[PDB]
Amino acid sequence: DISEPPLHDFYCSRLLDLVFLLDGSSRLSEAEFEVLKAFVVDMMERLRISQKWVRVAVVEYHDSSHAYIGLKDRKRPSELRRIASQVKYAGSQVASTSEVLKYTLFQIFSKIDRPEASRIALLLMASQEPQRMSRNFVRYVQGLKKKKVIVIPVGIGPHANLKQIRLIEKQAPENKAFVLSSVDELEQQRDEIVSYLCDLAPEAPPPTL
Ligand SMILES: [Cl-]
Repeated sequence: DISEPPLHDFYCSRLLDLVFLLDGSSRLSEAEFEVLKAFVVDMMERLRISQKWVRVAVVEYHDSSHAYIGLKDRKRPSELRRIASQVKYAGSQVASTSEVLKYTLFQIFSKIDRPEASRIALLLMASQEPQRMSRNFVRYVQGLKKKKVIVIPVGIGPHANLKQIRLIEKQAPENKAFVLSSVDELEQQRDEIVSYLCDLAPEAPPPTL
């Protein structure tokens, strides 16, 4: 038994696999990265986290991707939120969006054994990868598109890869971007982002018998 009641009245109770992808570069200071994690935790509090409802994954990406939470991890929501809150600051020279989308496509959504859930990757971006790393970027985004993995880029600050964000937006109509000036704007956009992605996901049918 690992179920927990909602903390808030605002609560997504739909069939959803939601992946948080966190920029691990030094474009975010340690303090800004704490705000980014607080946003992720705030969003998690507003999800009904359960294998039967909303599943979550949390990945920090630098030149490679490090998963802290996988969709299949059967832990209490509060423990998942604690894990997210403690994601270590990397401050890397490089954060590769191409590598983390590859990770999402071939490690997270490799095997679609939950066909009843919508699949969304929230790509929190504050930087630009070296162009040498981007050869397959469009191919991974298209691979995700074909598995109906909706990619929602959140561009934070002026160093965010806006060219890639626009590329993501054009691959699928549901791939909506949120472009923010700084991590301090995350809190005021949070419930709008939650509502947008909740609306994308299927409802569970009314309980019977
Ligand atoms: Cl009934």
